[PDB]
Amino acid sequence: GPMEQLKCCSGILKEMFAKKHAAYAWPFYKPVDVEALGLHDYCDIIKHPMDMSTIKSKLEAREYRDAQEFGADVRLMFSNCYKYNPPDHEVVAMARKLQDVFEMRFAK
Repeated sequence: GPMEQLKCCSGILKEMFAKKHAAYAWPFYKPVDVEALGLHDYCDIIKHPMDMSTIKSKLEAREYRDAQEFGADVRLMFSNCYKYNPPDHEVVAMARKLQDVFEMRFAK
């Protein structure tokens, strides 16, 4: 049931945090720091920031009622990256790789 689906979601996120994917997942681990150099315009562009640690905290607080809700936040995280950065940016390529990891798990 929903309990089982959410346990699967936790396992997917755990894999996304794993050393195996760390070379391309690390930009997504923590909230974007809008005080860091270069990011002063982030909140002009991104209305709903999202990151893996926030998703983890929401799973722990049981905020997601089902897998679709969890997946929406994962996709929001990637979409923010695709919206904020130029398409040839290195972080966009890293997002695409981590999104592939996610989508193949989430589908199955």
